[PDB]
Amino acid sequence: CPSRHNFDPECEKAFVEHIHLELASSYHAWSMWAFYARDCKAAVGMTRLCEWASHVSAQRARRMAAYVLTRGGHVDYKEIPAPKKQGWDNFEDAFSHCVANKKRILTSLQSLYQCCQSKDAHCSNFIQTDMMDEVIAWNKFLSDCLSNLHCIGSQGMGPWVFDRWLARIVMSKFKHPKIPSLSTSDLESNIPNELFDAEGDMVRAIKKL
Amino acid sequence: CPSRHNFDPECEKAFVEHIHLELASSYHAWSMWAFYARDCKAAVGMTRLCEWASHVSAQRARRMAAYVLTRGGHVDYKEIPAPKKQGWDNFEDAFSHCVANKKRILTSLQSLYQCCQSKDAHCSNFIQTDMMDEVIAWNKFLSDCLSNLHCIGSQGMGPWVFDRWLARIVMSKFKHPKIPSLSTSDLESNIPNELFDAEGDMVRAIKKL
Amino acid sequence: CPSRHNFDPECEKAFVEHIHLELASSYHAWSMWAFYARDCKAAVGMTRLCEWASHVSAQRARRMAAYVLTRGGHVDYKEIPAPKKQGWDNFEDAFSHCVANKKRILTSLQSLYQCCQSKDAHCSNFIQTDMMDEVIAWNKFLSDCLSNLHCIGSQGMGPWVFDRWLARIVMSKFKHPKIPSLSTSDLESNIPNELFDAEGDMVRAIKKL
Amino acid sequence: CPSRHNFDPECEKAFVEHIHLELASSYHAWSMWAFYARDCKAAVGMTRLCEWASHVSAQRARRMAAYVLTRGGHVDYKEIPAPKKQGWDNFEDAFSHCVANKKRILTSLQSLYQCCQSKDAHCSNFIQTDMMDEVIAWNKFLSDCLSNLHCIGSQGMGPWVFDRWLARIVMSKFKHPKIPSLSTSDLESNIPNELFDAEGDMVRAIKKL
Amino acid sequence: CPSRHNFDPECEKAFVEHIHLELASSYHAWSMWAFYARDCKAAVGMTRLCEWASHVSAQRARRMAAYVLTRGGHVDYKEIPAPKKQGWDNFEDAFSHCVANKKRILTSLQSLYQCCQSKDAHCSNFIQTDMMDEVIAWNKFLSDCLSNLHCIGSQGMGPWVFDRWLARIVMSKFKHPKIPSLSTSDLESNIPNELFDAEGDMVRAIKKL
Amino acid sequence: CPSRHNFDPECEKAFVEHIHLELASSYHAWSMWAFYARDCKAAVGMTRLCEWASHVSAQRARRMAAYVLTRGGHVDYKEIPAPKKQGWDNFEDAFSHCVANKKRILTSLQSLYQCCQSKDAHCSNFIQTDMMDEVIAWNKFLSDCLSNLHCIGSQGMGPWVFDRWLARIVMSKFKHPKIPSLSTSDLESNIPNELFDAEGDMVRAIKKL
Repeated sequence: CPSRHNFDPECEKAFVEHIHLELASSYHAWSMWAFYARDCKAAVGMTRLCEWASHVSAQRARRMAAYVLTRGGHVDYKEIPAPKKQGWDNFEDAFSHCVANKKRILTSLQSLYQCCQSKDAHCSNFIQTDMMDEVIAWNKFLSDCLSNLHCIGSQGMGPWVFDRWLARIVMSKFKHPKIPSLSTSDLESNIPNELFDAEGDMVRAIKKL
Repeated sequence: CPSRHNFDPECEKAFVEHIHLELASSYHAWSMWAFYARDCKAAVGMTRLCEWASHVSAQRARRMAAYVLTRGGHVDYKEIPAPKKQGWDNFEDAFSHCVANKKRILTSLQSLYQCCQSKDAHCSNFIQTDMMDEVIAWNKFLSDCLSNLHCIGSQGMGPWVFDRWLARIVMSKFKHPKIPSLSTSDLESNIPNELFDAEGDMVRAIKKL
Repeated sequence: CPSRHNFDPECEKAFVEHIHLELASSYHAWSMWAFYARDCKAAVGMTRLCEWASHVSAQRARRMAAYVLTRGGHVDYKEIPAPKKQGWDNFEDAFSHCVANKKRILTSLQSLYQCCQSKDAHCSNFIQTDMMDEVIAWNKFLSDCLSNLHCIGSQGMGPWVFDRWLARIVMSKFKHPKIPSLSTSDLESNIPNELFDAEGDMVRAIKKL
Repeated sequence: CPSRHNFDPECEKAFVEHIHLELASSYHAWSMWAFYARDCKAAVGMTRLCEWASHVSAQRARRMAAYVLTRGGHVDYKEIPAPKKQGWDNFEDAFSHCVANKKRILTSLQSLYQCCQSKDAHCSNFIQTDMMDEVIAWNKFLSDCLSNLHCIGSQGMGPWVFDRWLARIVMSKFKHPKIPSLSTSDLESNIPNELFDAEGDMVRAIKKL
Repeated sequence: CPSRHNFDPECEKAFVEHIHLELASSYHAWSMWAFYARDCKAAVGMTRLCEWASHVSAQRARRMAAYVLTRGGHVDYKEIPAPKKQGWDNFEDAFSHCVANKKRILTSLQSLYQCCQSKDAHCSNFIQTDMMDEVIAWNKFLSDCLSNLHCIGSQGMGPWVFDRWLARIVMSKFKHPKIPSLSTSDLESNIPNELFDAEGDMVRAIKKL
Repeated sequence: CPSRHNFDPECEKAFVEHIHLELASSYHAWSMWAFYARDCKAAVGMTRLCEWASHVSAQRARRMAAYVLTRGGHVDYKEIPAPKKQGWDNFEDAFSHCVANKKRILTSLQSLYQCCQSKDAHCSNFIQTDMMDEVIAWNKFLSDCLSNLHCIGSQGMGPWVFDRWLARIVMSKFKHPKIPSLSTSDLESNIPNELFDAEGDMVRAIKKL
């Protein structure tokens, strides 16, 4: 690419660093999702919450990369580290871990805003609108859940009831759809391949209406 | 977890290795997507294709992890390496790279099937049905695209027309929906937070019908 | 205003006093609402109940002022004192506080009825129909809730389950709509201001039908 | 509450002060509403406008309190002073009073923004988006009304015609709905109380559909 | 352009001159629109009328340029002068100014018709049908408004009532729609840019029906 | 106007200067539109794009003037200069010209934001939200088009295919509606004029429904 100008290089470097931070957070949500789906754990609410969190983090990383590309910069990708701890004694530890991660993300975003505030107004507005609001809302939600868990306790069937309630409230908002793909079903109908005749299909449809 | 039995440990280790391979492929698709979206490249068809491929690979990794968890095993996650090359001279190089990756994936899957064939019939059936068909179909599609590109050439406006056609045929099958999240809009309406009243909303809806 | 006759001045003074009492009750509900919405409390049911109570008290004060104005009197407003206690150890204390406030309101209303009974029949009918019924019903509801809470206990997850149930039953009856306002969105469309062309809009609508 | 951290204490104090300012403005609108509804005044347009203004101010105070609670702070409520003047010679004086109040509110908000600008980006964005826009729009509308009134005059039937027009344009935007409550109607049907069987009702409804 | 023949050069020059006259009239309507929208004027009817007039004049200039291009000529653009007076004592002066401008436009059009009448029949028909009718109708409307204003007077609330009526009658005929544009909302969905995938969208739509 | 206070005079002057800049850009788009519509050029896509750009620039100028009027200032209009060059060798030159103009606009807006940042928070928010986003998006789109054109070439039928595609994608978003006007058709039906009976028509319509 013979064009990487306009955008300030230091801001570009900091943006790429934050992109990698978001990718690491998305990866770490996967480990929690896998941990709580074991046949000896079977906690449906935590599973749904962790899946939703991982998808949200991936979308945030994609959005920041798209913003960097819109201003005319380049994005360089590097190594993604493995999560350190892959087990939790109870729900309180997991919620505390998530709260600490949110605080770290907010600190990084504030540093970015401070860096880009003097020159680029649009960049600072993007930082303070499209990236911070989600973090603030998620932090409030997680803090409320943590307070409720601390009040309820950690023995008996209290955690089970809490998990059922959490699954109910999470499923009312998020539901991941399936990703379509290709297969060898009906081989005799798609001889070269399935996609190559798409245009033709469109013509057929117009003749039906 | 005091339960990790039944599933053969060697098969579990090989399955985890293949999961990491799929995750690496998904990560590498992101670099191509970012490369072809630069303001000095602006190739819409390649962008759509790479986005679709990354989502497909992520779904495949999730499916294999779910199968391991269903049989009673554990999944341990480790480091994801960075892609080596992040630039391509023309479309032919990118398509060749993808074809080679597909061949590597197929070889790994065949080794897995050979390992698990003697004892576990269900595992071998899962390998040969739910994992190989997608790879075979994608390999055929990519080979057809590569042959067409080689016939067309690499100079003039041929690649531009090919890219427009590719975008048209890809968009007829895949369209990634947005992931819902939380925000601070309408603060006075969701005082503790937005999710905590979900159950109440349901009751209201029943009274309306 | 050169007209303040007909209505008995002593009745007018007592009515104004009761209006200020209702306003004070409405203000005190706000403190409870703010207390139970803290991130370290997060009790959704109590929040909904307190919000509903504050709105009900405000409506009652408005109704009494409207009745005074209908009979030809004047309303003079004075200072609203701050609530004394702004913290509660458990739900039982809050419910007891509300019950005591209801008893005080009922005593004041009975005194008003006694004052106005001899001369004005319409005023006494208004007092005994439009002001007392709400208080009686609310007192019964709060007493039932208090008895249930005392039976349940104050330790473990009993209060959490009670709070969830309370939110469910309150939300089935009350939902505060948003108050519309003015903004600077679409500045080029409402040049003087948004309201000044309302009449014109009406004409347009008639031409569409 | 063992948690009041994160939020800067000086910003919290200033926010609470502004909350009390908004509450005072909401209270003062009530006096104007009561003044213009007397049987010797009977100005419908001014009544509607003052009612709308009081509701808007109350909503603004609620929104600021909710924002403070979301960031993890506490809200402490204090005394609300009585309005000073409770009579106006003509509409021009009332409109001038409202304009001056709007200017005072804007100055306070600007001071808040200056205080919180250096450290918290999200707080400053909230101040400049969710609080200032309404004030600017309302100030423009009130200034336009004041200019029209000054041009029209103050004698004859000019003010009366203006009052009809104002009522017409205000009523096209705002309409306060009734607040539901409890009563003793149909006593034999709701024996413990009306709310306690809400869940049961829902089941019945599902069986009807 | 190696083709500028057929069309008579003198007619082309006169047409370009009239195009610039229409553009100047459109520009001058903007100043009146801005003058009557000040917070110390706030005349909604005059604002609507001036906005409509400016749009009409711009459309007329576009139509004349299109006619010149259809016959095979060229259009050369030059400087647009500023309006001389930017204030008016009352509505009568503004209406008189508009009437005088209409008379000037009609004189110019008559000169054009005289110039092109001998040779080109189609050009003269275009002048007498597509350009004069609007001017005649607008002149009649403005003269009627001026007579009504002169009869009404210039003191009291007469002009204000007239302004409401004018706004009502203008708004029943004209309403300028918003012009769509591009933005950075939903950045993650339109990665290269929003327009480049339009064709693909069409295919998707056909598959839905 | 005896009222021009509140708004800072230096900010007002800078705003008026930027308004004139936007008007000049809108005027210059007209010359390109006229150039590409000649019978010896006949490029439909460029014609549509230039028409859309001119309308967008006019709307932006109107929006900035409306914002100045809302804050209580005055707008003074001056002379609009003629465009310098009115011919282009190929599409690349036109796209480069547009990109340079966008860069100039962005620099001016950044200077405005710097000027108004210290005192007025609402003004700076308006600058960074309602004026910069459009420029950023349009710059990205034009850069993508320029890169595609440079890759395609400048000889043969490549530009023709590109122009057809550009027309297709532009027309999917923008379509300028006709501006209604007055005429002398059906003279016997609208005797004084067409508008004067509008109110009566409304009554008739109500009687039909």
